[PDB]
Amino acid sequence: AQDRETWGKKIDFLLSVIGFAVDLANVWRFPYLCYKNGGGAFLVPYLLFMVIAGMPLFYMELALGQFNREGAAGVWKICPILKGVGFTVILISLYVGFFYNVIIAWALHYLFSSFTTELPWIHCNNSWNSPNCSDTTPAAEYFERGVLHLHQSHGIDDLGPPRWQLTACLVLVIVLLYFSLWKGVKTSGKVVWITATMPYVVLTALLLRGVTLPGAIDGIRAYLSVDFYRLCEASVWIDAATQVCFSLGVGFGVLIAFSSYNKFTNNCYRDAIVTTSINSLTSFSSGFVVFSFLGYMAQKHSVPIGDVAKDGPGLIFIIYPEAIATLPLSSAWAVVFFIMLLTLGIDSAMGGMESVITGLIDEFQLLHRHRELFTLFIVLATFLLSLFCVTNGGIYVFTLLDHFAAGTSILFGVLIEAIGVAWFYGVGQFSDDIQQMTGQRPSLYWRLCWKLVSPCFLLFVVVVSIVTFRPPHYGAYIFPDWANALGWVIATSSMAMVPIYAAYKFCSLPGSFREKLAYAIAPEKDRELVDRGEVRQFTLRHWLKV
Ligand SMILES: CC(C)CCC[C@@H](C)[C@H]1CC[C@H]2[C@@H]3CC=C4C[C@@H](OC(=O)CCC(=O)O)CC[C@]4(C)[C@H]3CC[C@]12C
Ligand SMILES: CC(C)CCC[C@@H](C)[C@H]1CC[C@H]2[C@@H]3CC=C4C[C@@H](O)CC[C@]4(C)[C@H]3CC[C@]12C
Ligand SMILES: CC(C)CCC[C@@H](C)[C@H]1CC[C@H]2[C@@H]3CC=C4C[C@@H](O)CC[C@]4(C)[C@H]3CC[C@]12C
Ligand SMILES: CC(C)CCC[C@@H](C)[C@H]1CC[C@H]2[C@@H]3CC=C4C[C@@H](O)CC[C@]4(C)[C@H]3CC[C@]12C
Ligand SMILES: COC(=O)[C@H]1[C@@H](OC(=O)c2ccccc2)C[C@@H]2CC[C@H]1N2C
Ligand SMILES: [Cl-]
Ligand code: NA
Repeated sequence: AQDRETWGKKIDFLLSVIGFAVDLANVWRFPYLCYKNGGGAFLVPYLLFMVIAGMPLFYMELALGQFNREGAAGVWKICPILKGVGFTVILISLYVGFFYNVIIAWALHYLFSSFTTELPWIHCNNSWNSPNCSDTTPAAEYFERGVLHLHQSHGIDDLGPPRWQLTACLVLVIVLLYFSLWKGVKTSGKVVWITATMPYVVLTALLLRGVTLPGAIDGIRAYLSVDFYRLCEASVWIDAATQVCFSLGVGFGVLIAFSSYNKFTNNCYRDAIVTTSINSLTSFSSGFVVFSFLGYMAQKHSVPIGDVAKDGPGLIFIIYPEAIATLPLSSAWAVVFFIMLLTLGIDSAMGGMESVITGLIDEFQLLHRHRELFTLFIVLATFLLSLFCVTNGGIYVFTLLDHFAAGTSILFGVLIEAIGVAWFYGVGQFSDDIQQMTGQRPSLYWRLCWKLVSPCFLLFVVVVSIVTFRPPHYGAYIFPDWANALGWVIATSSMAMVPIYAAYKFCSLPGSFREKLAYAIAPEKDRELVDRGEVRQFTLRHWLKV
């Protein structure tokens, strides 16, 4: 049995986790959400849900991965019946790889288009521009008709052939991903030294550029404006809970995979605290750049900052490029901005594909000795299934996947994972494992958060996400009913692995229905006890313990 590889340095693991957590959305979505829900007031619920349910779940995932020394699927030897959860998260990661890499392809396309003295999104005396342009705006028109070519597609049912420019950019992104992941963590941990730190350098450059622009200080003030009376709204609290759930990186199996390569005696508690703090602070600080630029644009157009900020995939390819085109040395700033976008997306894509590859390789030993070939297969499958999003109507497929690929699926996966780790396995045994690893047993606060607060919070978020579901849309396009049905099928194909694997495991285990249950819910480490008839999970005391 080949010894499992470990991170060459700890800075490798920390930067991998930070690069995965810090992505395009986290840098450009969170501050906009904060502004839209009371600005600084939105930090009250967010932090709260970070203290009681976010940090505990991050810590749980890291500790579980580190102790069990396996990926998302192999980690579930603590409760075999729930092992499908692993596959669920893996599937989600795989699904997110079929559309997320197209964002990096768009960023690469804009980067190659930025090496010119005349940026192609400053005016609309171009072949791709409709007569209606009047400074839809030139930047939005360029994005939609010169890069995506949406005007040539009538909807998700009229995708058309893949675009060769976008296909070439996707090929470049895919090659980068493969050569970043083919050798394991020994190369990924060194690639994150560049892809996880360049975004901060470019963000500092853009922050120093923006604050000096006219009208940027007004945008910053609007960002930091505190409206506590907005906290009486349930929408603010629901948005905070949803943002905490979807901004941490839990539910994809990536934290488990990353921590599975950590030394057993590593301190996952400090790692969780540090990484969560860095991710949250990065998301908060990116708001200063976002809203300096938004306030500058608002002053230029003489409109409220709320009107400038659009919502959608092209929020980073329409508004910020438009602001950059108006700066001195606009070409250099555009190149820097799109390099930052590439480095923000590439590390997250690497983290997701690492989750997929680690989980599947750990599950099946046939792929253990061949990681290069399996990485090539996974990457080529991602590329081939990513070709639907680079078609003429590729924004519609991208929107469908972005809405349904990791929505309620992530929340359900994290909920079932928390239940399995805190109830089926027990917070007592999890705490004993953490004490064995780090030497310090989790305090009562962590145990209570894992056992009671986190499951209730995740169940509430799942329920509100299902109840307040709104079908996806792009611009004036209304997705057809069959498109919504296909999206729900995609969302449920991840989550159905839990019941499917539960049924398969229950039927596979030999014995009566009391032997099957005992061997399915009891940890594999307790096998001897289960043989004598000493199942902890069969005692009410186990379930009521904290
Ligand atoms: C969005 C902007 C304002 C950035 C601020 C966010 C982070 C800096 C916050 C979000 C969640 C917070 C954490 C939530 C929970 C805890 C556990 C807490 O520990 C305890 O409650 C005691 C238990 C024990 O010591 O065993 C120590 C602070 C810490 C790490 C918090 C540190 C600060 C964090 C990372
Ligand atoms: C395992 C699977 C479900 C994960 C997601 C893969 C993606 C890339 C797949 C799954 C279902 C696919 C869609 C199935 C139906 C159609 C209608 C057809 O007229 C054009 C292609 C289009 C719009 C496909 C686009 C790509 C698609 C969204
Ligand atoms: C011009 C400046 C801002 C660019 C540099 C910013 C980058 C390199 C900085 C910003 C935040 C930093 C991280 C913050 C704290 C830690 C925890 C420590 O235990 C290991 C290093 C690590 C993980 C840092 C690595 C470098 C880092 C990612
Ligand atoms: C539409 C595409 C992208 C979906 C890919 C799904 C993944 C999870 C599938 C595709 C091929 C599969 C492998 C095919 C061959 C074997 C050998 C056999 O002993 C079962 C396990 C194993 C190793 C499978 C594991 C799961 C696997 C890697
Ligand atoms: C698309 O989903 C994401 O963007 C997630 C994540 O991305 C992926 O999980 C992923 C998976 C496969 C391919 C590409 C990206 C990065 C950060 C952390 C959680 C969230 N994001 C804030
Ligand atoms: Cl966040
Ligand atoms: Na990232």
